[PDB]
Amino acid sequence: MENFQKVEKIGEGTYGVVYKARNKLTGEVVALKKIRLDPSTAIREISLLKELNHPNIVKLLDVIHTENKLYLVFEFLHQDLKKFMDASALTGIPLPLIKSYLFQLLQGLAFCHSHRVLHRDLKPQNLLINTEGAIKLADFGLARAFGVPVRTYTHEVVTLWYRAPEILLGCKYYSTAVDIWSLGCIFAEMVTRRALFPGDSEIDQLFRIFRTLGTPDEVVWPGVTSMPDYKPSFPKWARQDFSKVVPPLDEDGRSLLSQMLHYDPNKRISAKAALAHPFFQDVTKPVPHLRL
Repeated sequence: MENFQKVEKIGEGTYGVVYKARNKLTGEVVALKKIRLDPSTAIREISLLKELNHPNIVKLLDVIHTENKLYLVFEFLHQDLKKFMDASALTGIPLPLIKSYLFQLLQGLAFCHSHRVLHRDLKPQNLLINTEGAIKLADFGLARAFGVPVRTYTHEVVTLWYRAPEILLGCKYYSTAVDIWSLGCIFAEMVTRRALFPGDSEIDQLFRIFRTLGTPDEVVWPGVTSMPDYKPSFPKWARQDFSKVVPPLDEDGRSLLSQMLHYDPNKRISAKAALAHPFFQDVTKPVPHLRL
């Protein structure tokens, strides 16, 4: 920190400690992420992300590779959606605000996907909110750089709750569709105030999906039975109506959610097409109640 002043340790992140800090030259308050090493290719990849700028993407201010350490410097936001939902539990987040947040998140996805950048590990903790009604995606493009570990550097199990079924079934080829799946899971959790698929192992995650959406088959997902971790012995569950899964979401929202949670990644709606869905015909940008 020949260039910053640690305000505090904030948090123990996926990849290393996160600090609130102050840039010595500019006086700006930033999030500093240390990336723990247990790689020249990661550096070039991560550096390109300094150009991937959008109002709904947390700004990557610098990639500092000095003293054989890697620090990522981000624009600082005061709250994340995991804390906001926890704090909103008694009441729920109001539907206009859910709608605004989903709309903004799809804008961010659409931007990144247009530039052929995926997230691959979306979750409420990496969706950051401000006092102005904005929401932004944190940590985009990182996974194609460091992977997604089973455990953090402090042994915090990395959540499986938002992971797409093709990843659980052992598919190595990611597509943009993995991010639409995770955002649909998040959209259902905002509405019902409960995680959709809170698995605690790969098979629990996969079977929670199957009990709600039905066990996938070659009719709904051509190719599924040839995926690496598919087993013909998987129990055969029937598919639940979305009316039972996410009440009191309206028919437009239920239709859009169903499109975001299609099994076949090639059937799943794109972010660009989701922005044109009738669920957004009355979208607005409310001011949230944030206590900081």
